Amino acid sequence: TQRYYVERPIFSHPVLQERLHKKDKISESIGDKLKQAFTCTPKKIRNIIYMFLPITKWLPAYRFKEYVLGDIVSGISTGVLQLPQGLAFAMLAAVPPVFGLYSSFYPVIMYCFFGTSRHISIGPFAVISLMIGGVAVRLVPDDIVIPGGVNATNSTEARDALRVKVAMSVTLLTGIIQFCLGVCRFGFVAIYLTEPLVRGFTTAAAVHVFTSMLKYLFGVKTKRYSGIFSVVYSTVAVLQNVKNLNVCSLGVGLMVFGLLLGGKEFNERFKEKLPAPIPLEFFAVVMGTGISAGFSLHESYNVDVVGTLPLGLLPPANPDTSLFHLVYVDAIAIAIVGFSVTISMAKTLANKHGYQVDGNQELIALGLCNSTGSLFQTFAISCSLSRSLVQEGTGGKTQLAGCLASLMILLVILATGFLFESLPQAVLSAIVIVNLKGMFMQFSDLPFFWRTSKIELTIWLTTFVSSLFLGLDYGLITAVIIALMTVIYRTQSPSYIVLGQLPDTDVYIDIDAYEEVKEVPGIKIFQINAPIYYANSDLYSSALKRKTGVNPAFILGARRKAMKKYAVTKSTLPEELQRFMPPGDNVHTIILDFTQVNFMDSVGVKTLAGIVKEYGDVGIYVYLAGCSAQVVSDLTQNQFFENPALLDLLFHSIHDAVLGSQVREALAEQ
Amino acid sequence: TQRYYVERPIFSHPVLQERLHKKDKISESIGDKLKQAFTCTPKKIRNIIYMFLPITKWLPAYRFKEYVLGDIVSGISTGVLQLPQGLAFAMLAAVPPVFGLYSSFYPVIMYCFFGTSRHISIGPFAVISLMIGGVAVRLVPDDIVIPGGVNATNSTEARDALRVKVAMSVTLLTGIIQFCLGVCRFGFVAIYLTEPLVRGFTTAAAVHVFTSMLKYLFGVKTKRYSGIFSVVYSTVAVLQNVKNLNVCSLGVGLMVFGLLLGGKEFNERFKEKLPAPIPLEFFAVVMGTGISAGFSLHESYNVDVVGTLPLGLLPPANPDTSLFHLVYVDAIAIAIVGFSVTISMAKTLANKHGYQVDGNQELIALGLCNSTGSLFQTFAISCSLSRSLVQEGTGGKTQLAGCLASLMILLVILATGFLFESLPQAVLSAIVIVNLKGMFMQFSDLPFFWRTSKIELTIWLTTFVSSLFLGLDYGLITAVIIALMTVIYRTQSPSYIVLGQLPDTDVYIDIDAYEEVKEVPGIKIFQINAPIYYANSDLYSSALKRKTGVNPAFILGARRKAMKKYAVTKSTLPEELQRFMPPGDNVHTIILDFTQVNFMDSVGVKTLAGIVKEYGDVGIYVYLAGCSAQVVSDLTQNQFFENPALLDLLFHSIHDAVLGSQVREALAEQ
Repeated sequence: TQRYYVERPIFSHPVLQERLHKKDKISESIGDKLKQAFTCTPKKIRNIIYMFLPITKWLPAYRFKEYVLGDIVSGISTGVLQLPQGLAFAMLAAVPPVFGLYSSFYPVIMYCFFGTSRHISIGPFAVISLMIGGVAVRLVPDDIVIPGGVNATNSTEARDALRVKVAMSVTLLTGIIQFCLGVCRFGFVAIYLTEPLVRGFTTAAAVHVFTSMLKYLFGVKTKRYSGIFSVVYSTVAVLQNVKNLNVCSLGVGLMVFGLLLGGKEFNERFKEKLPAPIPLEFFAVVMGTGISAGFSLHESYNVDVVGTLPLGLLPPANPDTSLFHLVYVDAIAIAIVGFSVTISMAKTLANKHGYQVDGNQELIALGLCNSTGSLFQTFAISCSLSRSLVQEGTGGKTQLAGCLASLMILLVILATGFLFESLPQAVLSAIVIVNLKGMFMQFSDLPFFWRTSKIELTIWLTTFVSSLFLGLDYGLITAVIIALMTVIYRTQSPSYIVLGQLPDTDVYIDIDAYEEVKEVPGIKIFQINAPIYYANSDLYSSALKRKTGVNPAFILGARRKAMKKYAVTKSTLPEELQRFMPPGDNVHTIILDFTQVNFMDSVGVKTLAGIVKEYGDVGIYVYLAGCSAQVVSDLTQNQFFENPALLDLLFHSIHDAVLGSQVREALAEQ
Repeated sequence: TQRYYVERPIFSHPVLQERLHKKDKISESIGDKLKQAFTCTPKKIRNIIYMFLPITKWLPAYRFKEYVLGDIVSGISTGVLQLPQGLAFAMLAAVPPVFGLYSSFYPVIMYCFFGTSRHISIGPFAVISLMIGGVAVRLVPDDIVIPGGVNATNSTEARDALRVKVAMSVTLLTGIIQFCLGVCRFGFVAIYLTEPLVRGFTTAAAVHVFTSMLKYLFGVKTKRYSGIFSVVYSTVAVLQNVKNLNVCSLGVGLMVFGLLLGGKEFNERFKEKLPAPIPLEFFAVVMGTGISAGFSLHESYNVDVVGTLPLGLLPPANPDTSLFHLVYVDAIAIAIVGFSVTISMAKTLANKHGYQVDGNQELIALGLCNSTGSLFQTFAISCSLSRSLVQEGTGGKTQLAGCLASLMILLVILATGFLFESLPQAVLSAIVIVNLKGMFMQFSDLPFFWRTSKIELTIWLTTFVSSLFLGLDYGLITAVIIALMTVIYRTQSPSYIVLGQLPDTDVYIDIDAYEEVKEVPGIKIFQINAPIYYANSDLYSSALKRKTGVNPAFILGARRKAMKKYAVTKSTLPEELQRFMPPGDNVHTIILDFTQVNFMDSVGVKTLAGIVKEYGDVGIYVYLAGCSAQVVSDLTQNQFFENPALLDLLFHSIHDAVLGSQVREALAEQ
């Protein structure tokens, strides 16, 4: 009445096809399509190095009057937020702290300068140290006693040294293989991640690390389990030794943790420009050590010591590798887990603002930095989330924060060792607990997922359980596999609607949706909100017949019953208008859309041909409207268009198909 | 001019929404939605047993005058086509022939009577015996010598007995677990198969079995390899021992195989009602044994013997099972491979004619029959393709053919043992070779696949290589995994077209397709032939901007350049009509369809919201036409419709979106 005036003559598909003429646009030199490129232009090398290292060009774009102060306080904050954290990681992997310091210093350096993300923090995940601890336990148990001359229970040195050697070697190989699979531009490829996966993974990891660090909170090193229910056995040991252990140390650790929680409460009471997350952990540790020295704790009550730092010189080196023909199992397991860490970190540093970075070269730089750091006495470093938020909030121009963190790393490691020699383990315990309660608290998201959907919550809980109760690597691989297969499941269970012609209109919408809709008699309309593949063809045909009610098999069954009762594209009706037919319907033509369908396969083509030919054999038309050019080619390239009329029975528009069908029906009236 | 008269006032989405009213159709008793069912109707139990065993009802539907003769000659043929085949399988698994006979008799019986496929043959695949041989080698090598009292190299008895015990136990457990995973109605589930997978699998299996049976053609049992390149090592041994071996036996075997091939040629010269595939293998073996007895072959030249059958009584039994806490590896491997065999056989006996059978109960019956046969001294039986074609060609009423095959199995096993005692191995060699050359010959399909597509041929060759050169179970699992992930790849790389308004029409087709097409200025049209998921969002946005040319990031870049040069749903243009703007385009609105899109995800919703909001911030309209009800709900159920105008900016029709956009543009003219 207002618009939508079409009034167009019938143009199904092939009238359009004949209406227009083809293009060619054929490019030459199919082989040397790019050999003509690859010039010696200085701009070419210029962009090559900038996409490799544009530190040459972040120089002038840095003002000072505010950027300097912002980046420096950011560096102070990130250093204080990595040092106890990095040391806790080195302890969770059961490594002498010197290697934690090497890691926190040098790999951070060459990767921060070899890093394209503008705001990006640096700091390993504890899950790293988890890999080390678990695989070391699986390979080096805690009862390894090869006589060396100690003549007592003094194997804590050689065993730790060999474990650390294995760890550095495998971190080397993992950085290397990371490079190896990143060079193929797979930064463009590795995207196969979802937020429920990462969320459930992180939560399960949090529970695991909580359970683990409980032990170092206690002080009684019972045993370190690995594998199926490893955390469960750890808890069992905790419960068995919950009694008659170092109890005063436990009590003081928990009370000081509660006190720092209360301080955090007071800080969170008002958080503004002036309120900042102070390094109160320094106050806690210094007060604890002052009381211990004033009240004889380690020397009398034998309270815990984390590390030991003398005053001297520690030159670096470069050790060798291990027997890969046997350590390949751990090599590959840690390779894929390192991949997972890298891609997770990339995704969480991914597009957040207008600034854009790359993925493949990010990977390359990260893997090379891992390998080199391992050459220089280091495990695999990472980034984090809290430090990242800190740096982005204050200043992330290139890497000033990480530079500052590294320089304070050097400050502590180089000269100051006697004050920074001892440490209670409960210190790092409470530190990581406070660092992680934020991601811990994800209870109010549960009904949010529930009301959100079912498949997504399924994936989230599945990755959670398979990463927590199940092991580590097999668990995460199975989580990924399920994440993949649920896509197929979603494509396998679509939602069907039987369209009905809109009242006094031309649009076709589902009949049983709003109840104020008509439908054209003699015609059945089907729709799919799903593409077609091999795994979804036959259940398709079945469900289609069922929800359409019509069944050509059952049509023939009714025909058989009628025949007992009185006892080439299309076909006709053998019935001579008697009472034997069930007067249920009068349908003459069949309607199906594909405007939603993506593609088919050989199975899809075959089943389509079978169903359409048998329906024509029934004597009922089938009009498969909704093809334009692409699916048209997809079908035609299949070996089934023998140029039938079917080759013409293509409808670019459902409405056009409707109109043509009813027009030819009126034509049949003679 | 003829039809397609619409002339309808503007109805985007929500005018339609308000136009109609909802339905309820709420069913009661969400818990006991079926407890009201489950009656004691005799018809209910009647259909239950018929869907379990309708042999009660194939009785009257069987005439005799022609059906009897057809089914009897079919049974004769299937028995002669299983007996040498079944015995060859028992030998390939390295089993005493008695168990091959038990298998060919009794499991065939209870499964043929417990089988819903009307025309269905019975006969194990050789791949079965391949599983047995390979896993036995991996577990029981050929050098197992535990002293029992033989005081010589006479371990061929105890070792074979233990291997056969392991084989029967694992066939038992596999039938059991088959039952276990079939009871969950997973016959409705296991469809995840494609013809390229099965084709490449079958071809690789054919090559493997060819290489294997070459050894028994030679006679010199060098060694039986297992695993990576196991066939390769087998070939290496063949080449090393190609010399100075039993050469006269080899020569006579090959010449008689050539002679039977020539007989097959003469038979294939004319094949009609009278020409039938005669059991000429009987002639070959009887002439060979007559010459051997007349010319002293086994007794002087030591020609090969396959079996040994005395004259006596062999009562059956029921042995026990194995230590699963250790044999679980083989248990599971053979469980999944048995699954694969079952589902392949079901698919090849699947819908071929109007008759319909079930899948889950088929599985259940098959697994139970496997378990019971193993309880009665038997491996896992199967069906085949040549015997199936024979039975369907002549007669398959229920199972008369398999019954006949079993009764001749009993005939030979029970009384006739002295004549049917010895056998040359080359007999079964040539038998299986002739049985299998048909599927061997698949060379002319190669360019057929090539011209067909690339992904499908990729899958076919991949399953071929991973099943032939690679091992068996890991190879097939990886083949399935790739088959799955290539679906994601196809969904990841769709084909984009920039639609252009049809000349003097209302339809919108790609601009650079036919070159006789116009396009509306000030408007950009995008289309996707793909649904939306997490793994395909950002590469989407990138490719869309690129192939549209437009880039809001680069739009802002041009804005920055212009600003240097002169140095809330939608937005406006800050430009004051100066020369700084690049006069490349004049686009004001953005067009995208979703009539093809299936679904999105949280990632998809988020990226859509981001892109549309930033485009509005640019000052350029975006109209995402093509939503009806379903995707409408999919979006609305997401937590992003804060009831913006966007909640109304939904277009059920692309043409309607076009018309509304141009109308409001003319409205802007004031």
